[PDB]
Amino acid sequence: AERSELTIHPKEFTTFVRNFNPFLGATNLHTTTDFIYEPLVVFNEMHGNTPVFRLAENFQMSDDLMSVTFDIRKGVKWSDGEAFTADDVVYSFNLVKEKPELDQSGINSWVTGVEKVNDYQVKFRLSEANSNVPYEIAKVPVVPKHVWSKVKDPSTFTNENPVGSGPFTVIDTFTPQLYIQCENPNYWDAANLDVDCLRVPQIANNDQFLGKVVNGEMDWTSSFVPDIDRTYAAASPKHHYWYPPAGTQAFVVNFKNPDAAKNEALTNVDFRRAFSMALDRQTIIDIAFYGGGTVNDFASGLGYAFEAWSDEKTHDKFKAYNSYNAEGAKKLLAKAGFKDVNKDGFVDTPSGKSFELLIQSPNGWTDFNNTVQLAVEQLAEVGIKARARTPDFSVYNQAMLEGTYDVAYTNYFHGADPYTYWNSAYNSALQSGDGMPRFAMHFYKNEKLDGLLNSFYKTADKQEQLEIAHGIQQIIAQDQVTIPVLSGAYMYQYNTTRFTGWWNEENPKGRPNIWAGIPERLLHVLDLKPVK
Ligand SMILES: CC(=O)N[C@@H]1[C@@H](O)[C@H](O[C@@H]2O[C@H](CO)[C@@H](O)[C@H](O)[C@H]2NC(C)=O)[C@@H](CO)O[C@H]1O
Ligand code: NI
Repeated sequence: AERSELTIHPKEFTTFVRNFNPFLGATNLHTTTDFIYEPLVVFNEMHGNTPVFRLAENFQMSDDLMSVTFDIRKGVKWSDGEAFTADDVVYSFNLVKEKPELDQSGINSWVTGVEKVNDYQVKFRLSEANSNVPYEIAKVPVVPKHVWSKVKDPSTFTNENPVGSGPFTVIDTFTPQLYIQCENPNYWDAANLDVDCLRVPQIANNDQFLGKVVNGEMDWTSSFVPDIDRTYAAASPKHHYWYPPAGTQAFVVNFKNPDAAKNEALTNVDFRRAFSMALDRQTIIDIAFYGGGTVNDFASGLGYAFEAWSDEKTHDKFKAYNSYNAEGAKKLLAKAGFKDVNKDGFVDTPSGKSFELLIQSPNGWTDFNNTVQLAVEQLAEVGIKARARTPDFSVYNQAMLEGTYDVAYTNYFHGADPYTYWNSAYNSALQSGDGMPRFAMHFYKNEKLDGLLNSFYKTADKQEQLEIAHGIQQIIAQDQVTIPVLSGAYMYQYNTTRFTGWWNEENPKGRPNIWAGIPERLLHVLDLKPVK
């Protein structure tokens, strides 16, 4: 026919609401970052953070590592025809500093100010030395000053008719069950783009998705698929996948729970170690993930992808509390004083109050929902009372930000080194702020761990970063802050019916996933060519 439509699935929803504000990650559509608002630079995390220069053509840190200058590409246009300039970068950083609810990554902890040098150069000043700061700066969306500076309230603006810098800005069709986002008519990198539109169908959960993917309806996806070789891969020789190793998954407990009895259990080190010993991590991997994961027996969560970074003395000291041992969990509850005093057959708190733990995972994430149900059975076998909850993602996330939940099962982002995990999962600076994600929302606050995390990139010296890692690894392991379970996979399925050029095990160019927060998806769509 006359245009290519590439069918993708970045996020499950029951109905689409029209919201393309790139600062509102808890309520927007997940083709806004990258595809509407292109970054300054994309770093290829699977390949050493090798840079790909996009809206900026270069950057340079100062000698003292307290500032950085970015060079803006000349001849780039916004989708309405206006020039992209340093003014747009200065405006967007000043907006996130002034309305801190729009900071989704912690940038206001690192950047104190932003100066225009001229129309094509911007200078950033820092609170503290950070050789990794260009990677942090590239997370922040840059929007057009000429539109956003006239909006009454950017933190409530739904941006229904977006003006963007990236490959797909035109809202061709919008309905609550399907939308189609087509090529920016002034795209600066039009010569490299061979896809006309993204086609985004509404899919609520993994059972609805399995029906569509088995029937060949999808092109680019990253959902959990049960029994994948016998269901999806067996339906057609056009159906393919590639699952490179991803990050940690853990049970996270709330140290500020407002119920006195639950707070007494969750904040007790012995209780978190007994919870951890009750679990059988390899059975969770075999049943809930059909084998698609690796045990994580690091109290610190570090994981076997980063075994070369481990202090093995620390790993070996706490490994027994992160291995299956049901008898040991019963003995530890008894020594610590979690005794059944009300005769209901479950342990009560040291003060003698009865409690039950409510363990949440998101609606429709069936691999995580099954993991929690297996853990609730394992926990009952040592006398710990728990039950599963499966809230909608927006309610799951809000309950973490507000400190209203008991325990949550979650994964984390995965980087080129351990900092992406440790900093997002533990820095107390990421516990306050209405735009922050859920990952640090346990409310365990330790200023000495924060000092070590903040020191990791004060130089670029990797031998010193390995010693700083050993300190971080020891503090988290000795306090058993969360209960790590396994290291997961970057789930990804591609179809060769309508497009070619896909990344895969023989073409392993970068993280291949379609989710928001994987900025390499802009690089991967620039490699795709229609066959129909
Ligand atoms: C670190 C992180 O938050 N990753 C999120 C992805 O896990 C999530 O994808 C969903 O993962 C569930 C757990 O493995 C799968 O059951 C589910 O099929 C999958 N959903 C899709 C649409 O791929 C994505 C999307 O919710 O958000 C990432 O941020
Ligand atoms: Ni450890």
